[PDB]
Amino acid sequence: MLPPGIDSATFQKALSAFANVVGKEWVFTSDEDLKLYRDAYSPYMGEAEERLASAAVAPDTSEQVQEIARIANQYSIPLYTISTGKNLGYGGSAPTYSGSVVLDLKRMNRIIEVNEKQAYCIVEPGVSYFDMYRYLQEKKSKLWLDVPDPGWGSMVGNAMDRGAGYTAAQFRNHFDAHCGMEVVLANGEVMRTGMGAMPKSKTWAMYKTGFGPAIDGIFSQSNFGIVTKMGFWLMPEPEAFLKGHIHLSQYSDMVPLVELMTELENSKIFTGYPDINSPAMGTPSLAGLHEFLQDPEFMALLGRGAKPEEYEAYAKKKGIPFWTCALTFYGPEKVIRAQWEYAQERFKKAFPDAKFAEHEFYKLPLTPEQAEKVEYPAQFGIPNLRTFAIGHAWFSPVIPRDGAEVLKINEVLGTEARRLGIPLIFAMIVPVPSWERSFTFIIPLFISEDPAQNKRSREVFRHLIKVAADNGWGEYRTAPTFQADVMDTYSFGDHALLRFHESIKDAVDPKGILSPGRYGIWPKHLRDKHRYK
Amino acid sequence: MLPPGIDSATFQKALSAFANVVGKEWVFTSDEDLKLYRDAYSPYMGEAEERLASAAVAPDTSEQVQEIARIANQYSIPLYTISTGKNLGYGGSAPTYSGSVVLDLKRMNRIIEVNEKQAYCIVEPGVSYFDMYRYLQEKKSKLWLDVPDPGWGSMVGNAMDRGAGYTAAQFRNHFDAHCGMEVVLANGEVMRTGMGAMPKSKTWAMYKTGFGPAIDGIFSQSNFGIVTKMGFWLMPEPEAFLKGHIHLSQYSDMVPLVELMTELENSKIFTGYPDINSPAMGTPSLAGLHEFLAHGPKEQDPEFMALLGRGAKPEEYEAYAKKKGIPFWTCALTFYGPEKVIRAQWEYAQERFKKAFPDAKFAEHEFYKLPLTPEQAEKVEYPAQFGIPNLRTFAGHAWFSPVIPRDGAEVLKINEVLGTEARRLGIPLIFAMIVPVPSWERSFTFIIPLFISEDPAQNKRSREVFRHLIKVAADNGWGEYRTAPTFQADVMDTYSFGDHALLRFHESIKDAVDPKGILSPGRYGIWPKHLRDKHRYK
Ligand SMILES: Cc1cc2nc3c(=O)[nH]c(=O)nc-3n(C[C@H](O)[C@H](O)[C@H](O)COP(=O)(O)OP(=O)(O)OC[C@H]3O[C@@H](n4cnc5c(N)ncnc54)[C@H](O)[C@@H]3O)c2cc1C
Ligand SMILES: Cc1cc2nc3c(=O)[nH]c(=O)nc-3n(C[C@H](O)[C@H](O)[C@H](O)COP(=O)(O)OP(=O)(O)OC[C@H]3O[C@@H](n4cnc5c(N)ncnc54)[C@H](O)[C@@H]3O)c2cc1C
Repeated sequence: MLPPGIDSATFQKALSAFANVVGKEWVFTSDEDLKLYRDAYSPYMGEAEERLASAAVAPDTSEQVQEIARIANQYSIPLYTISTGKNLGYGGSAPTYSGSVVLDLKRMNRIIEVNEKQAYCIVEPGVSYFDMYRYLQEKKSKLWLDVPDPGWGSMVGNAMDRGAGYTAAQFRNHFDAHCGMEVVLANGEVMRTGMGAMPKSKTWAMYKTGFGPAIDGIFSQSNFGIVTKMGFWLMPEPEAFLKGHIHLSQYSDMVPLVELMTELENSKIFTGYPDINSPAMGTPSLAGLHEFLQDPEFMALLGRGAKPEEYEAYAKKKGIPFWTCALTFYGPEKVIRAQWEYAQERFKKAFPDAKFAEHEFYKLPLTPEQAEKVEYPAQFGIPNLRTFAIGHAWFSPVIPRDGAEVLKINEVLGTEARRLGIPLIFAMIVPVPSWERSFTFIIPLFISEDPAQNKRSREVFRHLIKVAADNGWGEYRTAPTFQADVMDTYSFGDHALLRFHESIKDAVDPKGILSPGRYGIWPKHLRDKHRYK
Repeated sequence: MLPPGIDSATFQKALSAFANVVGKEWVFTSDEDLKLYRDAYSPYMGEAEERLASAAVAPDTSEQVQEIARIANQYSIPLYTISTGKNLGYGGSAPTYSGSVVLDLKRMNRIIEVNEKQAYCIVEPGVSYFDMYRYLQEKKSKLWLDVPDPGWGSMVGNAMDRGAGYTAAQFRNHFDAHCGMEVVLANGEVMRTGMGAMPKSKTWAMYKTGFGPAIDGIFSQSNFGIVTKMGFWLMPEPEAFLKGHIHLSQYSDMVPLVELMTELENSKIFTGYPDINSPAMGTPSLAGLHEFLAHGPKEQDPEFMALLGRGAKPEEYEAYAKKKGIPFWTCALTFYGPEKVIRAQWEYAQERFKKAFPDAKFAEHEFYKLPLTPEQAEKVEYPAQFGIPNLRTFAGHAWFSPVIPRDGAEVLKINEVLGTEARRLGIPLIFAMIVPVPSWERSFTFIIPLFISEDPAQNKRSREVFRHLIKVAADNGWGEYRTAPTFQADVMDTYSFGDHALLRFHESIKDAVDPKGILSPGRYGIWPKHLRDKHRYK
């Protein structure tokens, strides 16, 4: 394959110049080698519009990255930067623009700094969560990671997509926990953000913004730069871990549950991941047994797509809670037991029929073997593959911390989803509180062996996106298939936001070589052809 | 006055067009009117380089701001946007480029939204901390502000300068607590950031980044747009407040104090402002400020005054301090939460400090069940710790506030290095030591005050000296995070990695978002293309 508008002779010269920088054994051109850069969960799998690489280049150093950018810029070669390329559900290892050369940074896997007393690290993009966890545990570090689940991927690459994990509130937002970056620009120049812009700065990983415009955010969900280094704020290993279960009896309890849980979260009574499920509706939380392990009354309810309210009588008869809220607490035993006691007192005052249980308690540190037995190792910053040890994408619109909105998005998107026949499984989609102050409402897409089905799945998802936007519910992260679809919903001021990103794109990357099309941002030379329809 | 390179007729056409938008009574041109737009604390006070304004326009609405921008862009009129203009120590109400038309947003004082249950607001730039606190207190709100001290100024204006306050760690960084913005660009278009870019978005003040590049940061310490609206995350009023004192006997205790305090902070044992001071050296503290305010001055020990008089070094106060039995260091930890929670947190902090410092002493300094009555609020040690904007410390200046790591060895190295360059020059350093200020988690600010004089010659000396201190700090990897227009180009010059890649990057964005270069020319050392060579730093 060739990059569109790039003749074969120009491409071959570009590739020879890359090989001269990184070595011929680190420039990949074969159909066999490039199959490994296909999106394993492509919603366009096997179709004309499938996103494919023209080639891949795997540099060893930031200096080589600079030289590859220089060469790409000169020859106008489109470059798609990945860190470890494990972005399954959101585009995998494939480019946003078919024909782009993948710049694969997986060899730049150096741990630049770990500071135990100040609880930070600085990492290259190739440092995986597994690499960093092994490094910290072998050093008997008292620092935790915040890891996705499962724990494949890169601290950098995950942060560049604004990914998430499951430890304390201040670390669950990976990009928000970063401090300082190094960026290579389209012209090959290298730039440090924040305090790192001062040579010999002592504070690159300690003070986020630096001096003047705070620019780090423009590189995330973006195509304005190649990130070569990133600092992260790390969570000290707490003294102890307490998970408490709150059980509520009524469907209608959701509205005051959301209000009270959000107040306690905002009051920092707990900093762990709040997990809400419905035992009555059989929805799962982080209980691992679910996949690992059938009342006729329940099965009939589930068969006829019963609404949530229809489970309340059944739940009440079986003595099953309608809602469980699991609160996680990190800190000294006496402290987290007092936080949990306060949480119970507030819930008992609001819900006189509320029941409570201590679900987990650990004094830290754990042994490797005790760690293997915790309900959800990601809550301890342990990257792991257990969750699915006994293809897809998702629409994950963000809603407020409001129970009325939890009900409205179910009522609104559940029906449009039923009309157009996406198989929603439970009575209800229960809101996910990944980050403080909002929820995500998670709808899976399943890849079919039939491209005609995949086409209808893409048309249905694009409808669900427009319906959600009409009710003020917007997506926060998506696969290339839907990136321009979602950016079109952010249309305030006649698409002011996209027109703004296009201005910065043209300033920082005038030749438009960096990850064309990423988050709906096309460089000026491709913008006419790739205007959203 | 005319804006430089603009003729009387063009200026008159622009002024007339502004008055057609905001009305004739809200366009100001007289010397007398414009005197209020001078920097009350100008380090150039009365001198030729003093930052002056050529006119001021005070619009009522964001739609009037759009039309003002359109007109200024049409006539290449340089515009300097202020919210309430209370930026004393950092430029006051004055532009970064003399002859700029001040765009004064003080009339845009609407509280767009307050949500008690989700603990947020959306405000216009004219909403002062005093206005907002009054609004919340009359409503008997269970939400707190994070306020500077003194509490004059604008939630938006202070946030746009990346200012700081004194409540819980997650609100003390005012820009970091913001969620969503509305910006008018140089061409007069309006844009909403984050989730507000979706018309009818329900999440503008709930989910910070929105979708695609997270751009809000580029408008802070910048000249890329005019901020017309901002969301803030607000702190729920906690159940209770507890402040504990840790007393340590030795100078050398600083290094492990910083280590242990930083670990407990990063472990969220406490979330309040940790206050470190030296009773022994008499360094300022929230506690010493309350005393000076309550009982006025106190008769100083002449043994203390002998040490202070001869500019004795910190180590020389240790024997004196152990004689009069006064601590060398006091660390005040502030806890917000349920009484049983904060008492347990303080108990845990005491156990940790007792194991690290077997000689440590402890006291509970302050405890309150919230809410406070108006009478208790009057009598707390430091009202800004309760989100109360106040004027107690009003009963001029600029600063060099370099940022250092949470490292005791750096705290000593910055004292030895700058507490001699300053001694070699004539800058008055009062105490034996500048004690680091933990404004935000994971760093310290090292505060050297510049005192503005009636003597212009002494203000020129002060400028030259501070420009030196900025270069010496830079050579030791200590960078300034905020400064007055006098020093903005000087500080931007220190961030020179990659042959000034950061400034050349900002200049590229400047030219894409403001090609005619009308927004706040020179702010944080960012000059538009047409002025860049003439104003190139030296
Ligand atoms: C079952 C399942 C569960 C998942 N759970 C989670 C979860 O808990 N949390 C979560 O966040 N994700 C989750 N994911 C999504 C995904 O697996 C992770 O986000 C993964 O960590 C991302 O891949 P990566 O770290 O290798 O990043 P990469 O794929 O290397 O990077 C992601 C994207 O960012 C850009 N990028 C990467 N590196 C750079 C760079 N150096 N400079 C500029 N741009 C760059 C590129 O466009 C790239 O495609 C899940 C997926 C599946 C299928
Ligand atoms: C004794 C003393 C103590 C102080 N203590 C503190 C303190 O504790 N914490 C603290 O943070 N500061 C402190 N300051 C500094 C200052 O008083 C405050 O930061 C003050 O709140 C800022 O002024 P303001 O809110 O009116 O902002 P403004 O002056 O309105 O805005 C600040 C700057 O931001 C830009 N700007 C403003 N509005 C906009 C807009 N809408 N769009 C684009 N750009 C805009 C302008 O360049 C403006 O000059 C102190 C000063 C003194 C003298």
